[PDB]
Amino acid sequence: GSRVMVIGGDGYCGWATALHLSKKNYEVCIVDNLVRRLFDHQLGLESLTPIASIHDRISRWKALTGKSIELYVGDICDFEFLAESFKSFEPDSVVHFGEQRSAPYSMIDRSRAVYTQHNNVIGTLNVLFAIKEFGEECHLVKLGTMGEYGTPNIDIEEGYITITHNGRTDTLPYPKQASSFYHLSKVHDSHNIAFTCKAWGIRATDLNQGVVYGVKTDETEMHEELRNRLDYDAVFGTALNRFCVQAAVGHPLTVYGKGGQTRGYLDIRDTVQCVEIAIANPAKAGEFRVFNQFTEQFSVNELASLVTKAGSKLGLDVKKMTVPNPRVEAEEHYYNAKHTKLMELGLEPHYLSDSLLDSLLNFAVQFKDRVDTKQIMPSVSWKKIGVKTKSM
Amino acid sequence: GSRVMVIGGDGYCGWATALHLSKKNYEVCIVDNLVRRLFDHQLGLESLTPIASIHDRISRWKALTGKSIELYVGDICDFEFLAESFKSFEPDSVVHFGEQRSAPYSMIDRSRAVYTQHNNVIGTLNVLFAIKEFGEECHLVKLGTMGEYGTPNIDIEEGYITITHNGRTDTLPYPKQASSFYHLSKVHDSHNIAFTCKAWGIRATDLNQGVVYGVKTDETEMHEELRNRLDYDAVFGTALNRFCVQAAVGHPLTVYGKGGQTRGYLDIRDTVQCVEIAIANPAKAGEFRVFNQFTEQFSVNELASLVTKAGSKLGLDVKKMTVPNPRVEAEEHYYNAKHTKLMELGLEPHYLSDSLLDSLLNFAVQFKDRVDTKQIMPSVSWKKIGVKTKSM
Ligand SMILES: NC(=O)c1ccc[n+]([C@@H]2O[C@H](COP(=O)([O-])OP(=O)(O)OC[C@H]3O[C@@H](n4cnc5c(N)ncnc54)[C@H](O)[C@@H]3O)[C@@H](O)[C@H]2O)c1
Ligand SMILES: NC(=O)c1ccc[n+]([C@@H]2O[C@H](COP(=O)([O-])OP(=O)(O)OC[C@H]3O[C@@H](n4cnc5c(N)ncnc54)[C@H](O)[C@@H]3O)[C@@H](O)[C@H]2O)c1
Ligand SMILES: O=c1ccn([C@@H]2O[C@H](COP(=O)(O)OP(=O)(O)O[C@H]3O[C@H](CO)[C@@H](O)[C@H](O)[C@H]3O)[C@@H](O)[C@H]2O)c(=O)[nH]1
Ligand SMILES: O=c1ccn([C@@H]2O[C@H](COP(=O)(O)OP(=O)(O)O[C@H]3O[C@H](CO)[C@@H](O)[C@H](O)[C@H]3O)[C@@H](O)[C@H]2O)c(=O)[nH]1
Repeated sequence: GSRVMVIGGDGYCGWATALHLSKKNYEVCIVDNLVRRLFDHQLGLESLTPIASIHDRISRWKALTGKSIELYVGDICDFEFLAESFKSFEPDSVVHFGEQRSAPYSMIDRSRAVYTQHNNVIGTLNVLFAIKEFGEECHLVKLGTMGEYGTPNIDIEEGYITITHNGRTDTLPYPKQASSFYHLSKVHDSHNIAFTCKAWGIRATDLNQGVVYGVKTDETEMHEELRNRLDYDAVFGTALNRFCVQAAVGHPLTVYGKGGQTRGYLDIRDTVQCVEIAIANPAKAGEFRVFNQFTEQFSVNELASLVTKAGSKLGLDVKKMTVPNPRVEAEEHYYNAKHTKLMELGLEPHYLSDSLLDSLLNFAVQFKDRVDTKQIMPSVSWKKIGVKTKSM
Repeated sequence: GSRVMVIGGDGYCGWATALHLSKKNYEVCIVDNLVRRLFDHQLGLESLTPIASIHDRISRWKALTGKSIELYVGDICDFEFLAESFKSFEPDSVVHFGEQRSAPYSMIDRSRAVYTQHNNVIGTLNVLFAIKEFGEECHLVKLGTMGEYGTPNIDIEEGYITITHNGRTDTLPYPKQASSFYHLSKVHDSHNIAFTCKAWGIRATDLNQGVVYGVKTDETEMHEELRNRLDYDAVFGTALNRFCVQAAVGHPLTVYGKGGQTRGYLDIRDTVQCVEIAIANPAKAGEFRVFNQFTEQFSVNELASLVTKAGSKLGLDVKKMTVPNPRVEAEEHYYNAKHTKLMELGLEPHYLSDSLLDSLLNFAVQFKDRVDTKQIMPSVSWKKIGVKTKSM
């Protein structure tokens, strides 16, 4: 074999997924413009883990396993490039990870908010048109986000909700309430994809994924050149990974505001398993499936406590600090999100464990010398965003 | 005064609104790149009514009344131009009509679908950033669309719905189900604006307007150079206006599919009244108001019957025809949309009448010689849309 095009395959979730699918005997290609690497240079950021070039990564996988992952380097907003890549590779499934995914990045200034929405929304439209024109039976596996739902006072469902209003009943798309220009772009993508499923018969699965944690997967650990990236800065780093690096270097854990912000989380090992399950059990023609892709819910305060306890077993004397919240969001809220569809399809989750935290903390300790502590604290305000292009 | 910037003020709703606000003693400017006129040239379309240039329109208003409407000609996706215009004029309210508004146009080909979403979504983001940066208390009056809601099996509310789910209650944004790339772009705009109201304290009113009919308003009838446009082609023309022109030239009324498609409608005289009411009674800081802006619901079959009856009084022997539907939409559906907010603020509606139809039909008869009958039938298919840029 089945052929899979992994858009955004040089990135954190995409690289792990591309190797996993190749190991599982799918024919794989990666489509990526490598702009994520340019943003690191522009903002003065760097991965905790040293990573190899995409060309060296692919060459190493071939040297170890004999399998060749094809590479197409270009911007999916350039339709000529996307169309040529689709016609060259002929995918049966497309996994779309190729978007600007950082909420803080989308809030840096007007230019970055506009870039986020243009890049994300137009790139996704181009993918839909390429599938329609060149391979209409191709299944689109799209990375959405649990952030599309916001934090309502009712249970969050997997994409749809059956409502009885004024004596009539209907099943409708779940109301969306995004809290950054990045999260909004995903809501726009999901609405666009749903329309094309109905109008054109597209088959698609929206994976509304929770926050991912971890750096190791079976394939990326096979050789140092296959190593994945691990972000810890305040722009691309996410909560748990950030807390583990902070603990390792002796920085107090950065709890934003009250710390009651609750979200779904999952191990990167489960990201790759879930994508494979969605590919192996495809949506039907005209169907827009929505899966809430996470394994456990945690508040920021709960994460801080877990990291503190794991850190104590390693002699790190972890401390916590309250950072005035750079974001506009609820710091105490109801949260009960449903997640059963992937489990019904066979997901065997790796729940957060003492073993995982010990391994991740030891990993951060091993590379603590590479950590730029100046990038730990957040400097991007949701309220103070302006129009001048900022230089960090 | 009070200062109002009318983005899209050379267009059908915008020109009528700009003159009305100027007559009502607001200081007005028009911001428009005139691209709508370019699309007419590119597609081979023309207004039923001959219209003057925007410069001659403004000069005539000044010659008649002594009032000067300021003009800024540029693309609001060019932030330097938008920012300079905002700083020059200093608006207290911004009315945003400046978007690609045709559903068929958005479905012509990939390039037009992408242009629609980029132009509309990025232009609106630029307006939000200009308000935040240069005049944070400025009230945004945005034209959304009744099409954002689609045709659910439950009553349609004015933007929000209170739901009880699994024993908890909350008031949430109403689920959106758009049916063209144009309608989707409005859903994206509404979600973006709602976020900025919460994050930045923006004051905004989304006017989800129904289909507009008519060509005359008090101000545009004061001199021939002030005349508004009246579209009848299958790309920019809308149902009632199209049926009146068809009746006048002897073309059978073009009912798409079964004809049970039901929508809200309103007279252009009410469009201008509603915008003025929203400006005179502004949203509060941080509030995202949503008004369903229409006065009556009609199915396409009902419109066809009304035009046939009015046409009989003028000796036109109106016929009807069933056209295989170019669109993907429900042709028989429940429809009960709420519309009380504008009435509570004082709206005095001009309900569809025998008098209005007689006047509109007589108007079409007066200019029947200008009608290009080759543009009456639809040639844009929702299902057959492709990637090659089409020449019409
Ligand atoms: N990291 C997480 O915690 C997390 C959690 C939930 C969902 N996801 C989702 O998974 C996806 C991937 O996230 P990630 O953390 O791997 O991001 P990443 O930034 O590491 O990877 C994205 C990749 O896409 C590429 N890309 C971006 N725009 C492109 C374009 N126009 N053309 C071609 N390539 C382009 C980038 O160069 C990069 O290699 C995103 O949709 C993200 O929202 C990630
Ligand atoms: N016509 C209707 O029946 C109807 C019904 C409901 C809602 N509306 C809404 O009202 C608004 C105006 O509709 P209309 O019928 O007057 O359209 P129109 O096409 O006659 O007017 C739009 C105007 O906006 C200008 N414009 C477009 N993109 C621009 C840009 N990037 N920069 C500057 N100017 C730009 C165009 O040149 C044009 O003069 C739209 O939001 C539309 O969806 C119209
Ligand atoms: O040091 C930190 C970092 C984050 N937070 C809070 O933790 C929550 C999660 O934030 P973060 O881990 O930064 O994730 P998101 O910004 O939600 O984004 C990530 O997780 C989303 C899951 O929906 C994906 O959509 C995005 O692409 C991905 O970047 C938020 O309430 C933050 O304010 C803290 O309190 N302290
Ligand atoms: O000759 C015709 C034209 C239209 N229709 C049907 O009538 C309905 C209304 O279509 P139309 O009048 O073309 O309006 P919309 O495409 O809905 O768009 C207009 O009205 C919307 C109101 O929401 C605005 O958002 C848009 O900007 C504006 O172009 C639809 O079901 C059409 O398929 C026919 O049956 N015959």
